[PDB]
Amino acid sequence: PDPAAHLPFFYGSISRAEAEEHLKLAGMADGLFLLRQCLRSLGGYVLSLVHDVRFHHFPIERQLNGTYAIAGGKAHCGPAELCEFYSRDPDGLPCNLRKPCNRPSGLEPQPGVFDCLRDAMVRDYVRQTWKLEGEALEQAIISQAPQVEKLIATTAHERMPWYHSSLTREEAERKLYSGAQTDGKFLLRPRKEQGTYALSLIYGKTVYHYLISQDKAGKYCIPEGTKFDTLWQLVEYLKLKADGLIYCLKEACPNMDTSVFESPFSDPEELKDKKLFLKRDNLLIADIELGCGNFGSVRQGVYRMRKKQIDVAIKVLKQGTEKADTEEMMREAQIMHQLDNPYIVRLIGVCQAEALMLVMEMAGGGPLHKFLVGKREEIPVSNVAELLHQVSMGMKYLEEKNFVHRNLAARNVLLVNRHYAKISDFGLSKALGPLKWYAPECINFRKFSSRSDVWSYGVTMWEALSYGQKPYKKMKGPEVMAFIEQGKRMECPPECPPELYALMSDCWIYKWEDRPDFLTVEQRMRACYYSLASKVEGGSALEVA
Ligand SMILES: Nc1ncnc2c1ncn2[C@@H]1O[C@H](COP(=O)(O)OP(=O)(O)NP(=O)(O)O)[C@@H](O)[C@H]1O
Ligand SMILES: [Mg+2]
Repeated sequence: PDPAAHLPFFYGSISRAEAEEHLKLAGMADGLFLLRQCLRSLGGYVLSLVHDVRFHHFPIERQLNGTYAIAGGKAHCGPAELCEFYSRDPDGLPCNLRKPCNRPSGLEPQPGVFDCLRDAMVRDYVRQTWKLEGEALEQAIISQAPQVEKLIATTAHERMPWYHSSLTREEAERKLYSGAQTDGKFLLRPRKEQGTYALSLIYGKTVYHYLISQDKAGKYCIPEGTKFDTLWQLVEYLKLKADGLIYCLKEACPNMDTSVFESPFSDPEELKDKKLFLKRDNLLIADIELGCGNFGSVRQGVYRMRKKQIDVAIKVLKQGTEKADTEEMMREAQIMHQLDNPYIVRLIGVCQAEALMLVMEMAGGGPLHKFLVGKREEIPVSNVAELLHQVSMGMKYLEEKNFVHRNLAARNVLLVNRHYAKISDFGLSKALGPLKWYAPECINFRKFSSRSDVWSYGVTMWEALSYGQKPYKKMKGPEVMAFIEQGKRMECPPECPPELYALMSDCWIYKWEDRPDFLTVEQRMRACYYSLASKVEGGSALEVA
């Protein structure tokens, strides 16, 4: 949601009185402070502190460049950085921010109109921009909301269908009277004054005009007072709440960073009749490897379908069976054939010809650990957090599908691109028979469960957060087993935020029953991730180009 949602002292959209109340009840001490959302400005806040037993409310606007600042004060990249700053320097206020009035018990910020407005746009943005639906849309959103908002805040209004770049009041008027004179028909036209446009809309068969003024901060204003960062937000806002408007806005009067939804993010089946076994004649295989591992080798190739030719990855040699146990293998495959989720390497089908081949979705970016080695200066942490979050989305999926992985590890997290990771080889592990990814009970009692995987995710997090470093480097066999029992876990990676190491730690509880399940893991990894996805950027083609 809000880039202040993680802040333990942020209360969301509470009133000025509610605010004072929480402070009153906290000790009215000098330095007591809380943060909240400005009911009148989109993306803005209000710093509320106590000094000499009296309340002080400072509004915090969001400049057109993304920083936050109290009028006359310094600019800050975010609520977090702002509060961290004034805590060590009054720089204008009655006194430094000292004891924070953290939210009581288990209360969360009070979601308001801007939070609701924000989701709606993102939602209708992906649905719109990539015609996605169902969980697929839900999966796109949950993971890319951070990136989608940025897009929404940079999309030019000149783009929107309701904007008319060269219209006069008289014309717009006759353009609105020219057709379906329905309540809510509207358009926007820029007025002469720099940063001024007019909202022209129909109500009761009559056209109404509303000046839209732009202030010094650039924020767009409605006669009523509410401010927005762009017209589009203002428009969607008036679409729900119609303050100052004679009627809610309705129908319109018409006239770099690779995201995850390009290429097969969605299942290959978008009109089916898919069988488990494929025809070797529909499969084109190369004799050139993409690497190999414990099981067979991986070769690239293409697969032709009734209407499409897709690119695949063939893991030649699954292993092959010697007895009527080729049925058991086929049992698993049957199940895997069902698993469908963007963050997982889907199984297209199996084919038995010169060998027992496993055909999967193409994920050519390579393993997560190879992609991160030596790139600590290239790939920002927020970017790694994003991948670890995608990794838990597939894991939470696989867990609710009662399908244990058994081999979660970096080597098994495959990248489609910089911001798209897929989990692979989920199942082939249990086909036959450096492996410090297993939980203690996997080695101690042959026990495998989603809880067992949550441990491997813990290890994977480490592998990634420490940019491709081998787990428990100075060890191998039992040395680890021992190391574990003695209550020792791996150290917190350099430049790895506390919340992650905290999550990672909970992932390494010896009693699997105490370890979080992926549902909880995924919630936590998201909150962490979202908050990290604010601090601008670092390295490569990020001129926001
Ligand atoms: N679906 C795929 N698309 C593209 N490359 C793949 C795919 N699956 C595997 N690879 C490549 O093969 C390598 C991984 O080898 P693989 O045979 O999958 O096992 P591994 O991760 O080395 N170990 P393990 O699964 O534990 O036996 C990676 O470096 C990938 O580049
Ligand atoms: Mg693998």
